Amino acid sequence: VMDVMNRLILAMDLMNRDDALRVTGEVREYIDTVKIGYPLVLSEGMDIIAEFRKRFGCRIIANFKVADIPETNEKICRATFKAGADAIIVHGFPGADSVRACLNVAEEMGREVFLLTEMSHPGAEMFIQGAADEIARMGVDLGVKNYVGPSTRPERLSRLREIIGQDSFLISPGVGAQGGDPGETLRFADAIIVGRSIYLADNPAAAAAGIIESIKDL
Amino acid sequence: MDVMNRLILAMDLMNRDDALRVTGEVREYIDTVKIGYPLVLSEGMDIIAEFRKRFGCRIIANFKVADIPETNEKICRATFKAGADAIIVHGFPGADSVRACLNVAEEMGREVFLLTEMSHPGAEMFIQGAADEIARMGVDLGVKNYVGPSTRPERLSRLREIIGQDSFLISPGVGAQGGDPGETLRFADAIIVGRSIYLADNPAAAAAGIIESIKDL
Ligand SMILES: O=c1ccn([C@@H]2O[C@H](COP(=O)(O)O)[C@@H](O)[C@H]2O)c(=O)[nH]1
Ligand SMILES: O=c1ccn([C@@H]2O[C@H](COP(=O)(O)O)[C@@H](O)[C@H]2O)c(=O)[nH]1
Repeated sequence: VMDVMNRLILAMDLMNRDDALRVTGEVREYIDTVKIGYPLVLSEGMDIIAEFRKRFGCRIIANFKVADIPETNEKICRATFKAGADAIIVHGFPGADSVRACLNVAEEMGREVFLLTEMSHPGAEMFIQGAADEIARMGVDLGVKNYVGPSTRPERLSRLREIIGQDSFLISPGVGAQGGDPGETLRFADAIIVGRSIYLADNPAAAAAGIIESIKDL
Repeated sequence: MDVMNRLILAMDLMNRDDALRVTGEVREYIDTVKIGYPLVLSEGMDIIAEFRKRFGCRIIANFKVADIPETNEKICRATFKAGADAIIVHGFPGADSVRACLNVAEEMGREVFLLTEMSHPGAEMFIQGAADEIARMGVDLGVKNYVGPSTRPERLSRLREIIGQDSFLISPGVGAQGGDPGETLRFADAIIVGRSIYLADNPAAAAAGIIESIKDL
């Protein structure tokens, strides 16, 4: 599995290239894995992935929450890996064929797929939560090795970890701003995803350092 | 929304030159183009303004928005800043995520299209069972634009029943995925067509052919 430094992944959702680059550079000594999503990509272009690789020695996870039909999912994954992303996040709710499409491209291109099971926000309780355990089981059956689960719901994250097993890799967003606790989340997740708590801080480096200090024993 | 010929072109080619050439070849038949991630991630968001400059067509961004509220807001802002007139949003993530998109759309003078049931086989696993409820959620939220499957006319009809005849409904899955143009228009206001047109030997002839088959509609 990817070796995430300090078990901490930066969710870089600033939409300004200059700010995104500045903040990421400031926390570079604490984090070697960065998650770039559509807020930044739709604002600055896919080349931003290239720029991050050039400026920082960081792995890139594209949080594109892929959720289209198989044919379109394949195109999205191909374009994303072509740009330099090490991995891509894919939604499981659209079904097995949509996920399989992403897995096929990842296999062909030598990259990885992370399957998003349950989401961390309140609305996730309406439809996703009830399908989450099955979505996770589906991922296991499809051979998915990397997963994304909610920090905001410890009990749900715990169940997801059981379903996927100890060998699977699990990362979890919702830490900080959304209410999730770093240490508690790491009881089940291999790494925590943190965005606003770090990038909106007056001193992002200090914020990252503080989070790492709180989980030093882990 | 007045869609010419009730036909929306799904421009999923991933080359700027080809995307522009093919769209130009069928411009006389359409005035509404749906641009998705295949083209945007390959050529950049500047392609939206380019389409408006060359064709003056309306642009629907098929971005299947499906993140948390905070991120959905940012995605909608970046999308509308690029010149998109409307954006497609997934309903499965819940009401708060949809509301976030509705807020930005209202602020920038745009429209949100709520995707309730998808057109591919995998949609039967989790989405289909929640589709009717997702549609009712849209109604409760004041959504007036929806997306339903051409591949399942009975499901598309049910969606129309739930949202009423005043709501606007567009439908993908026509052609390549097996959906029929005319049957789909019994329930949807407009059909979305991608590959049947952009992968055709003669895109213009393909578009003309589809329109001929629905001339009476
Ligand atoms: O269930 C999910 C899946 C993805 N994210 C993403 O993870 C990051 C969380 O950032 P923050 O709340 O720490 O600022 C964002 O990029 C967000 O879009 C969630 O928050 N929850
Ligand atoms: O349930 C859905 C929602 C969206 N699309 C999109 O609509 C277009 C259909 O294109 P095609 O099958 O006519 O080529 C594509 O852009 C695809 O991603 C579907 O096909 N089904």
